[PDB]
Amino acid sequence: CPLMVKVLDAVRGSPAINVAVHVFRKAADDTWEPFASGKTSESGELHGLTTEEEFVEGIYKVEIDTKSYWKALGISPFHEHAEVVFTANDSGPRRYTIAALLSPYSYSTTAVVTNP
Amino acid sequence: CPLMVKVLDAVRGSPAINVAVHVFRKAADDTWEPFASGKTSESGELHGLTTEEEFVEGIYKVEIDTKSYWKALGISPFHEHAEVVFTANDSGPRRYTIAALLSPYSYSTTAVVTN
Amino acid sequence: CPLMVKVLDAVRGSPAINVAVHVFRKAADDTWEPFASGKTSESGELHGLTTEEEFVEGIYKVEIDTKSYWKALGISPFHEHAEVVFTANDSGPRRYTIAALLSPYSYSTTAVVTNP
Amino acid sequence: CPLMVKVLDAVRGSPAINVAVHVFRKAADDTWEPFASGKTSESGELHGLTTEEEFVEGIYKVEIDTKSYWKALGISPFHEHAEVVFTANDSGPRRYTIAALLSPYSYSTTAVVTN
Ligand SMILES: C=CC(=O)Nc1cccc(/C=C/c2cc(C)c(O)c(C)c2)c1
Ligand SMILES: C=CC(=O)Nc1cccc(/C=C/c2cc(C)c(O)c(C)c2)c1
Repeated sequence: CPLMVKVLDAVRGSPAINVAVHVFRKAADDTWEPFASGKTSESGELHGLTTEEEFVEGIYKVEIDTKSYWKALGISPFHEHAEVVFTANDSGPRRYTIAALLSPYSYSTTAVVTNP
Repeated sequence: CPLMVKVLDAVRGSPAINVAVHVFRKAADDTWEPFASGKTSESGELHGLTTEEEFVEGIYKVEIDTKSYWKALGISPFHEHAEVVFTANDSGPRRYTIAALLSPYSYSTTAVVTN
Repeated sequence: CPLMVKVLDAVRGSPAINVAVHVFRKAADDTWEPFASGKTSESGELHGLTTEEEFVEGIYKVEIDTKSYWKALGISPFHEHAEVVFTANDSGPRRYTIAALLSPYSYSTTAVVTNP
Repeated sequence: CPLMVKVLDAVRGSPAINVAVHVFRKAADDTWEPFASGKTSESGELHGLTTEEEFVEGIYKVEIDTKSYWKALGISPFHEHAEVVFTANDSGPRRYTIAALLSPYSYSTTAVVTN
């Protein structure tokens, strides 16, 4: 998959399961168009969002719905979501892993970008 | 003030100086309206964004222009910016510090909310 | 594997490859005994450190040699290493992933603990 | 002072208060000798650890007793402590802040080194 999302829970020491993720792409008119969405698995991973054909150059936003996640575990968290915004594929196709590590009042995010 | 932003650089081990920061408040129509902005100081801090009177409950977005920061240092970064979106709630503590720790391909953010 | 180590590079947006890792276990006399060691692969991962038989209860230290890593890439880093110290297997066998995300003056570490 | 420690809590969004911190200096025989210690303040900070005269170049270890912190809050943590080991170098800036951001199964640490 050219775009994968991995989410971990820093309170539990576990994958963050059933986390909703929405991906948008910036359009020519500067609006954020819905691009793909899904939920993390029991491993904290979300694959199958897009294809190399569909995943063209652009500015992408990966919105991780952390508030909804924490509001199931009895924690009232600080953030509404964690948003990751980046230019993709502008030197040709790459594979992207967007990883996030969640706490109620904090998160960490990183990217792993590989050239197939 | 009731809102402060602190930005640190994980590559150089220092404050992130002269970083542009824009704060937006979510309007009734679900658009982001400009609220406050500035550039971080030599200590990586931006104070004076708002007052207690203006900083009412609501959803706020703090956008940190990380891409320009890295580019000015001659380093190629991943993100367009770092986004921190949160609800201000009067039931909680009264002073909010949004802190961010920057790397070219990663960032960490936390909130320190005190009375 | 009951003990895995994953290391990422926050400057490059890549796995951190060829990172030396030394694992110690606290002995009855309170000294740190060498337990296992290895290097991260091209995926940033180190598997094969131990077996479920060998990986008994104890206090373990996972030392990630971050300074040696950064001193190959032309960065003089801040830390000597990143050390992760934890009690393992004290409610029976678990599988542990120790993950670290490295920058020259900072690191993040987390654990993912699963019950097979 | 030349050495400060700041500790934050990522679960509660606040300073980590009353956390024990021990600082060690590496001796010639490769053992860790006690150097300074204290407990973080209400602002999560520990100042007054050393002076410029005593804080010579060398390898130092800052051990943060995270396990006791979490246990006092009734939360089960992963780590025994958080360790930060570094070399003090006179060629670099003169003031070192060791910051740590704590969660039960994770921590982040950074160094802010300034003049
Ligand atoms: C409210 C004051 C305040 O936070 N002061 C201060 C001084 C030094 C560091 C910091 C914040 C540090 C920080 C440190 C780490 C390791 C992080 O991952 C993040 C997101 C932030 C704050
Ligand atoms: C149980 C195996 C497992 O979690 N493997 C795995 C695979 C890929 C990434 C990771 C961890 C990523 C990560 C991501 C961030 C933002 C971090 O601050 C830290 C410390 C780690 C772990």
